[PDB]
Amino acid sequence: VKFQVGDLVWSKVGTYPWWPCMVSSDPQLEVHTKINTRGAREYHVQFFSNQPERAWVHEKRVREYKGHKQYEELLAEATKIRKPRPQRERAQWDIGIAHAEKALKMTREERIEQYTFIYID
Ligand SMILES: O=C(O)c1ccccc1/C=C/c1cccs1
Repeated sequence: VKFQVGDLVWSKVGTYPWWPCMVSSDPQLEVHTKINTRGAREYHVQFFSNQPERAWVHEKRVREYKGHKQYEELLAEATKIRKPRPQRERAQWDIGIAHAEKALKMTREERIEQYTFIYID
């Protein structure tokens, strides 16, 4: 268990680029971490994204969020060629990054209070 509730992380899911997140407890499972059906560790995260999104993410697809400029180092893990991404996706990623930068300046307690999602039945 490398991450705790309120920790800022980058998550790599589906076809999306490394995305700013906050580790949180799953509302149903009441844990922020678990071992999956394949025996691998996963963390529950909330994305700093337009549609309120949460996901169980494989530990290998999660990295500590040290700052927005860390993005180049994440790409370097795969390693002049650059991959494009839609402008609309970049715009939503920039808003999420802006939220993550504000969250990074807070204490873990402040961040949990400010950003944890409200779940409705
Ligand atoms: O909701 C928005 O306007 C928004 C739009 C694009 C990217 C990120 C966000 C915000 C995410 C937040 C998570 C927890 C508290 S705010």
